[PDB]
Amino acid sequence: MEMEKEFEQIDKSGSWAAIYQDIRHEASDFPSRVAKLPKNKNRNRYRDVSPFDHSRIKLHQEDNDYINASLIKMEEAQRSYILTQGPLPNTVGHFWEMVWEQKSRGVVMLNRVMEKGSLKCAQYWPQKEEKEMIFEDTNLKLTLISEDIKSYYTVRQLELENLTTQETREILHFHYTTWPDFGVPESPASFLNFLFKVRESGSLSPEHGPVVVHCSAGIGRSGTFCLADTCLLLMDKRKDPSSVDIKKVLLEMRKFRMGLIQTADQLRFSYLAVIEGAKFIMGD
Ligand SMILES: COc1ccc(NC(=O)CN)cc1
Repeated sequence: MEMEKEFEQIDKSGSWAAIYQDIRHEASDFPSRVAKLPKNKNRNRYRDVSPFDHSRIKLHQEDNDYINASLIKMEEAQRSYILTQGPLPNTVGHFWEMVWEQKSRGVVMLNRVMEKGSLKCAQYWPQKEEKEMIFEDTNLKLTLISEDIKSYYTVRQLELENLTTQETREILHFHYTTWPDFGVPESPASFLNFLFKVRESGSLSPEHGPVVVHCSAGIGRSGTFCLADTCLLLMDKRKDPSSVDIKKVLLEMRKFRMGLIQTADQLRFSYLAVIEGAKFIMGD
């Protein structure tokens, strides 16, 4: 069923809450035993959001390999993503260790550091060129090289140095700066524009490690980004939007991380973004 007609059918019947609960009911349930170990309690932002054991990212250290991060591997689309929580004060060094070890070229941030007067994530990157950050626990140095500010998003060029070997790499930071907490973007237009910028950078391409994507919990806004990208890519591979079932793609992604898409409104927005984005893929 053309999703654009499935969309109008759900809208006119006001059944978004009903579709969403059906997904919640059919979603995979896998063990998260490492996340729940007592030694890891201060590595988790939210007690109810944990990576599955089978798909969790392992840190390359003997001490404690744990981070709240999952590998989402989309076999037909040939895209991979790492979805992770907003870093905590004690996990900013783990965060940059993961980017280094996984060979990522992009970090995608969909939240502000403050929303609702609570810190949704640590200030984990430098704000001024001349004030670099050193992560003593993981032996990394991070420097701001350049910043480009637009109205609702900013891009940054960062330099990450492995202080152990003195190798350096260029990391691109894509910061979507106007997406409300457990909300939806102002318009499919600004979201998709932002998406088409990450895609142009090379950050999603198979020559690099997987893109790191986060919000506060790494499931809601983060879920919407990878779901829209994969659905549009599938359209591209088969040049046939008719063939894509957004609900089936979401359940496939939920085999690798729990809770992706946190509200019925986030599900409705995901449909809107894919429908409007398709008007580019099919040749306009
Ligand atoms: C901060 O703004 C910039 C972002 C990226 C670059 N370099 C690239 O290679 C992007 N494809 C340069 C400046």
